[PDB]
Amino acid sequence: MLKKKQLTVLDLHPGAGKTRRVLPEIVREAIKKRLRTVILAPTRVVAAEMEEALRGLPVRYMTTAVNVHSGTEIVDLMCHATFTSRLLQPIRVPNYNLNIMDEAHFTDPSSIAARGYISTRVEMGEAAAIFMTATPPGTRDAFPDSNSPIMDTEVEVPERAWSSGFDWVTDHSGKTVWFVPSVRNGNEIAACLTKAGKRVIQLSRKTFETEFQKTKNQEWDFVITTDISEMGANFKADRVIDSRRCLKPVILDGERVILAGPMPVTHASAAQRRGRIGRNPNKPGDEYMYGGGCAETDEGHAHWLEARMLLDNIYLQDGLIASLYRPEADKVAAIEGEFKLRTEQRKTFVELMKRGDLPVWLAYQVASAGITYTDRRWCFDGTTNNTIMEDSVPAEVWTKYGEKRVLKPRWMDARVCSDHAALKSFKEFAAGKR
Repeated sequence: MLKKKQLTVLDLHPGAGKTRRVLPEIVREAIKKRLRTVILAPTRVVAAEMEEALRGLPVRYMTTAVNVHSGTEIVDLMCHATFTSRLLQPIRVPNYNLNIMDEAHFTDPSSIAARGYISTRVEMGEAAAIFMTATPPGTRDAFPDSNSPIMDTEVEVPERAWSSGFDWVTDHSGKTVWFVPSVRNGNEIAACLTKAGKRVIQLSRKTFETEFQKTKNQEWDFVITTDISEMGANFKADRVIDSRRCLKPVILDGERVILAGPMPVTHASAAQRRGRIGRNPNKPGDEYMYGGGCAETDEGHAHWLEARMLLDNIYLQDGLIASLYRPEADKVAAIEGEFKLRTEQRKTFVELMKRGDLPVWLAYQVASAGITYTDRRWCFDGTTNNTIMEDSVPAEVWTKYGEKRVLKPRWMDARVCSDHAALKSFKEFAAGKR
């Protein structure tokens, strides 16, 4: 796997050993060959798990998620987004001879970016790489192998509060992980289960790194999660309920981002969701209930456009622009290099994404217009149909000038107000509070 000019797709089925068994073997061999190696974890939660599986091995953990260091480590471990972020900023990133990406199906924009950067360096003959995932880009197998057999059942899955007609959901006495299309949809199902006496934990991107510990430290009957739990999260569960639905961010007319759907999930996503159970070879008969079919709904998905925006602003070599990883490059229509920004605008672009916590597309619109990071006038001077509503009336903030104005961004991205926490953070941004 480790010879240069080589990208390997490690596609063992879920539970097959990739992180606890294969990754330490690869790391020990890379240390022997003095290969300067990066290990890319999708989340800080998986980083901490990797430290457990890599225990003792000389690895520099470039994350505050891991409580360990000598300084004489030639293997680095950092998060997907940390790797891409460091490539975008002045900070120098080593020319790694070996690039290991765990959970390499992760569809976050900075993970697609990182896959494109890494496969380009391999195609240039400069590095080797190993992508680890049960579900490579392109799978159409939503029912891969498991450590023990799974009962698969197609069945109507409620997506709103229900009274009767779904007794199988609440009659269950084990532990269920339930994948929902959105945080808001998860809230409504959570409330319904809680009112039926169930102990519910809710997981989403903004909360995952914090609430996941509750699945270890508390009693629970249901985990209600968005697709963030497709990327390494593991549970001592015996049932998965899969609405088989997701929201799809879509750029309309190059001018706005909407959250289309809910619509079918990909096969990869369905397999990753089912893959949370049937993992214990000593406990056959875990259940997978799925409430819809799969489709290739990553085509047109804004995350691949945003991935091009990131990769267009990472230096490779004179002029050159890294392609996306070939099997996912078709998921977006874009002119390579069309998003490259000059030195100062790239800086604003990065600060908008990092400190500003804005979606990539929105950060790009603001930065390529020449707006400096702290200048929030664009949040108020959009067209009337860009008004953001809070509780059925136009949302309002006090500007940094002390003036109460309606939230009306010049570029509208539905992800900044898709749930309450998202709207709260965007209101503080528009107020100049970060």
